[PDB]
Amino acid sequence: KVFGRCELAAAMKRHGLDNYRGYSLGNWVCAAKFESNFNTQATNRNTDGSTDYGILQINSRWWCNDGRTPGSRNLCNIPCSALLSSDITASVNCAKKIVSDGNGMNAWVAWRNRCKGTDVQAWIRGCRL
Ligand SMILES: [Cl-]
Ligand SMILES: [Cl-]
Ligand SMILES: [Cl-]
Ligand SMILES: [Cl-]
Ligand SMILES: [Cl-]
Ligand SMILES: [Cl-]
Ligand SMILES: [Cl-]
Ligand SMILES: [Cl-]
Ligand code: NA
Repeated sequence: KVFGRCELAAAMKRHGLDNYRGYSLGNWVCAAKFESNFNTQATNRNTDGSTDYGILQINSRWWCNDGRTPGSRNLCNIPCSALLSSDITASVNCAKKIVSDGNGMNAWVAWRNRCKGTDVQAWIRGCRL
């Protein structure tokens, strides 16, 4: 499913991301826009053989099992295909573990390069929340 900007903001708020570990809702919507263009079915293969999955591009090296990333972990305890669903529950639950791991939202390269330090409130302007 490809979300609209306010539709995804509302779904993230409902699942408890707004100010989760000090990151306001606009940070999460900005990261989803640049990682996947709001498409739950996005995949991308990395040079090391791992793959990134879903609206927040979560990586199979550490976080989920895809049966093809030898010697990797599965810290979220889920098959990576669960991250491609139109229901964002599995993606959101796994992102809360990643953001808690010590490096905050710097775990997402597009957030560090395109959202960090910008006016992120803009991503939720006009939405009914
Ligand atoms: Cl947009
Ligand atoms: Cl915000
Ligand atoms: Cl594997
Ligand atoms: Cl393959
Ligand atoms: Cl594991
Ligand atoms: Cl599996
Ligand atoms: Cl949802
Ligand atoms: Cl932090
Ligand atoms: Na894995």
